[PDB]
Amino acid sequence: MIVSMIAALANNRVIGLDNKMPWHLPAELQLFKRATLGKPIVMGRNTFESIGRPLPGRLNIVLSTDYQPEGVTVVATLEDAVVAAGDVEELMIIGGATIYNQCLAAADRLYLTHIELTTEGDTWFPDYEQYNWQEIEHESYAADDKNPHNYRFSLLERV
Repeated sequence: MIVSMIAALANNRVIGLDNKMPWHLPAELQLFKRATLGKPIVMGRNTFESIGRPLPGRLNIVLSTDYQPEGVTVVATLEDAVVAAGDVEELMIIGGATIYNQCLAAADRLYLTHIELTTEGDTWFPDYEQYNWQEIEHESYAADDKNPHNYRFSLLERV
């Protein structure tokens, strides 16, 4: 099975400020939807509670005993996530920061929406530049009426 991580990042890896993403870019959710639909998604407790429900069309897996949200798979490790996902090609790690940090070393792919934006931050996507990657693909998007920034989607594969 391929282990992938998916995130939206400003310049220099910023992903959070004061416990939220500090930008408007509704397009990221479209890209997120396309990249994740029909796949297992793996997320931290905080991330699941932020979303406030399991996402339809995906196997929702939460990393975390008594924690028993209705109809959601809970596991304690990434390896456990892989076992619970079964015989599929790819598992999608959707955050948050702690999960990203812990799983980077096991990631085959990164699905990154680079938002062209310099922002204050207190939380970063892990420094993946410490490893070697090829870009399988990219898509560049112009800012528009709803998305005030330019952004580029990139799929990196580990080498």
